[PDB]
Amino acid sequence: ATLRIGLVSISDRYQDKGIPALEEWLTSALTTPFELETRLIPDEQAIIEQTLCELVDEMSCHLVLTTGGTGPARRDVTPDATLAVADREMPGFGEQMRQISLHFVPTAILSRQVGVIRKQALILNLPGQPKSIKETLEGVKDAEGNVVVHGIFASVPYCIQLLEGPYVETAPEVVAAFRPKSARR
Amino acid sequence: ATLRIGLVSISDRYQDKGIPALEEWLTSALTTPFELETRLIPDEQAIIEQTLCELVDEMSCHLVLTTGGTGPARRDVTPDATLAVADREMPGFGEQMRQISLHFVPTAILSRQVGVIRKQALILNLPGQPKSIKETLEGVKDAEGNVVVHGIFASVPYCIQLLEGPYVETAPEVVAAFRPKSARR
Amino acid sequence: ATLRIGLVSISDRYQDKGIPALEEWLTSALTTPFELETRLIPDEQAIIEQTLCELVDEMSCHLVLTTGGTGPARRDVTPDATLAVADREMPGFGEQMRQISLHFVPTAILSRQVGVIRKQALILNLPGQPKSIKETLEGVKDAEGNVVVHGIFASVPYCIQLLEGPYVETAPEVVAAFRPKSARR
Repeated sequence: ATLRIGLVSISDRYQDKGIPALEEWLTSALTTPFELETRLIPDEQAIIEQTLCELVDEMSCHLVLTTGGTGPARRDVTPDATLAVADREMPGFGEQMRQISLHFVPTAILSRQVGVIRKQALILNLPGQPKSIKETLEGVKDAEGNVVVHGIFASVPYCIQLLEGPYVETAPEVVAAFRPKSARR
Repeated sequence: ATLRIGLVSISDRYQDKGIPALEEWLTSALTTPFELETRLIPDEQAIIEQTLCELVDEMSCHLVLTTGGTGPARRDVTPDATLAVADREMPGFGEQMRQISLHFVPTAILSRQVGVIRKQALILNLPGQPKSIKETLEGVKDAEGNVVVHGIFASVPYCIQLLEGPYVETAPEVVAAFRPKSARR
Repeated sequence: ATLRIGLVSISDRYQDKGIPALEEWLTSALTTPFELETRLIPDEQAIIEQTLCELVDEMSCHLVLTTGGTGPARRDVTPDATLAVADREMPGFGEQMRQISLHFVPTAILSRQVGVIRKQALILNLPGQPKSIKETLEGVKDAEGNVVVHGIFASVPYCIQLLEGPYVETAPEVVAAFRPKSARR
């Protein structure tokens, strides 16, 4: 089936390089069909919450990716809005996004990004910078092209499948989609 | 003294390889005496909560290890039941169990396992697969037998001691029990 | 401007090597001016909460560092007091303090240390032992002096700046203060 993905750029910071960066990476990473629902909003908690609820409840998105507003400054409230609309928390996503980003963002531990589930959709908070967005998703390789640290998207296809969503496949040259034998078609 | 351990297999998934796998590993790892209280239950939150409370409060277990029901799927509610009966959270156990399992489970970050304390007992959530159960507890070694990443059980004996429980010792060939000079007998 | 730092030793454990160890390290690490507000208190939750509130609200501290009372034992309640006075949690600080300390404290995962924000101040919980206090802050190097794992203080100057505090600089021979081009003066 077609995967429906919501993309939210919290433009609190123009070149909203946020949406375009996600569109570019996803188009390169996915081999199965998908459709996008894009939104550009300010860093105001109530508006972010409404936007996430609109995309999951009304637009029936299977996956929602946000960019921006995840730092320590008082204005940054994307993770707060994300936890507020969640039905269940996925601690490993925030933890590992920070371990992955320790490789390309010296102050990565200052981020408060989370991954949560609302209904049957997965919502992940990503950085605002395009380079950081792609490195978090795809991970880190060496000069030869070998994977040193797997990206966060390597576990996304299987998570969507466990949430009873569409069967998602990726281009291994970009990112390999992990899946146990008891889940491969 | 004898260590009392509760083993809970949330058979929501037969071969309940869960209880047997824990019995096998513990018997090999511990050099001090222990007794087991085993339970096989469905993946229903209220039943898991009652079982954990029965084992800690009524059976006076010092340590409780659970297997199964820790994924993102809505049915999986072991971590939810565990947090519900907790008096205090131990964040490092869930975090490090996921770092350890990143070595043998490609999608390890999808787990929501926790470690908590209820009264004076420690409760840890483990995977459902026998191989993953043992690797989390014992950690990872190289072909030579050298420890690359210490297992989660390396810190369990000292934690029980700090919780005023029995003095627990392990077979170093399986797993070494860490303890500061100010705690060694 | 001058950075105001509160130092709290939860002497629940004399040689309160806690305050002195922080005074020694900070004096060596900082190249910009600072002033200290020191306190030595027992491991009693209400007293720790009052002390943190006194230092942030009344003494206008930009940064507060605590030492001691972060283990699993029931008496240890520094992290509980810290979360109780917080306006916002910084998950990456607790997570990374535990990853850093995995190098010098075998049972590092037993710690429940957190990093939080109250008003515009950052509060971080550190170990009780002087050696562990300094290694957490400065990180780990090799025999040659190369940084293998960056200390937690490498991200503190930038965090204070994002919280609208004074411009803090450090001696790179001790610890380098990370900062993006869009923040360097």
